[PDB]
Amino acid sequence: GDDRELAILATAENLLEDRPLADISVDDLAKGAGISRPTFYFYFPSKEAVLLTLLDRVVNQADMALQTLAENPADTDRENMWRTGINVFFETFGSHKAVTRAGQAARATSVEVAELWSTFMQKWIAYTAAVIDAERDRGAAPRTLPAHELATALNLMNERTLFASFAGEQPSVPEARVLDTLVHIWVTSIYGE
Amino acid sequence: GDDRELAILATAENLLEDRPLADISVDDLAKGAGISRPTFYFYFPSKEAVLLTLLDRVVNQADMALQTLAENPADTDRENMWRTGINVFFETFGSHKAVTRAGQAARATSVEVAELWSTFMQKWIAYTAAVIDAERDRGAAPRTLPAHELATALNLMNERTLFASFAGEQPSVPEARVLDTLVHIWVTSIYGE
Ligand SMILES: O=C(NCC1CCN(c2ccccn2)CC1)N1CCCC1
Ligand SMILES: O=C(NCC1CCN(c2ccccn2)CC1)N1CCCC1
Ligand SMILES: O=C(NCC1CCN(c2ccccn2)CC1)N1CCCC1
Ligand SMILES: O=C(NCC1CCN(c2ccccn2)CC1)N1CCCC1
Repeated sequence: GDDRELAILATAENLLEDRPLADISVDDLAKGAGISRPTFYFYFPSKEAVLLTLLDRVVNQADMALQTLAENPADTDRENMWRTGINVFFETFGSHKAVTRAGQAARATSVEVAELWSTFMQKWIAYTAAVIDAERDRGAAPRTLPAHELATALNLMNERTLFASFAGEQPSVPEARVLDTLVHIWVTSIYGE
Repeated sequence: GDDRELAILATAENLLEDRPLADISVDDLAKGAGISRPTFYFYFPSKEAVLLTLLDRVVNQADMALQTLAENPADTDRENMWRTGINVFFETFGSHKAVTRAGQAARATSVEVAELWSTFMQKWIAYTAAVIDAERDRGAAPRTLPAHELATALNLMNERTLFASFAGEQPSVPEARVLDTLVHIWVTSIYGE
């Protein structure tokens, strides 16, 4: 029961490694999960709902990890504290590249996918802007741009740059260099006069 | 002749203001240009080729503007020199928002669209990295990250952040604030130790 659901999600994630959602049928997902077509419909209304569930699981994983770090500050310097947050994405989405690719292709057409990602980005941009505000109040950062506008651009940069790196787009920063590249831009733009 | 072609392109750009390419038919484009369906096919093979032509015109406009500025340096400070380049996009794509929205939705599915944009981004990232290298050789900037990796992330940031601002995505930096936000991040990350 919870078994068949997990097998349907595992099948979709496996299949999305080789082709887009448009080339996967409900019959392919059911066949991979060892169930019939109408049994599939008991668990999901459509192959699009399977993708949404996979995206919801990955986004909550990242969010829970970031909550853990926000509750458990590392005894390290400021550059390494920003690095630890960025690395959540690097590690969580970078462990589910096919799902990430499929979430981005769906965003153009799917209101549900676009809304799910927006809700989460609003949260992480708010947390970012709150940290920057805290750092300015402590005298560690200068009051330059509005913190919430700076946080919005830096989080958008990381969304698009990690995507390109994970995809091997041309142009992209190589995946083994992208964390240091992003952390440089965050620390200079937040602490730089 | 050149007339009917320009009317077909003007029709598509007008229609794309109200709906996506998927909801526009060849018959809608021909009807708007005052021609029949088979006459349309004399000028374009498909509605997708009309979109590609509109994107090619906008991308070349921006590229020609950037070439003009690269040949004609402004007597101003360094922050304003980066601002003038960024503002090419702000102004050129921001004057053709519907075409820009449609180019981005097509990118997921269209190899031609994705390749056209890549060629141009490779050029502008190379120019950026060349400027940063020049500035380091003159002692104006510190040698921190590899210039070509820094240039790649900053140009990707501007692609995604200008897109969001032009679209009124939630989250996005407001269009009246996005140039100052981007120029801050470029100047601190390029000149900041
Ligand atoms: O890399 C990020 N965001 C990084 C920020 C960094 C600051 N944040 C932290 C930092 C340390 C701990 C918890 N959150 C929120 C996430 N993104 C957001 C969209 C996809 C890529
Ligand atoms: O491209 C993104 N983020 C945006 C897309 C948006 C569509 N996707 C969604 C949407 C809602 C929930 C989870 N993923 C995949 C991620 N990233 C995050 C880190 C790696 C590159
Ligand atoms: O805003 C930029 N890029 C800005 C750079 C800035 C440096 N460049 C300049 C600067 C002054 C003159 C000519 N080119 C190339 C463009 N992008 C590239 C993708 C879409 C948005
Ligand atoms: O989103 C983009 N750039 C990427 C898209 C890629 C798809 N589009 C193309 C593709 C090839 C040529 C021109 N436009 C629209 C622009 N921008 C540029 C400045 C404003 C926001």
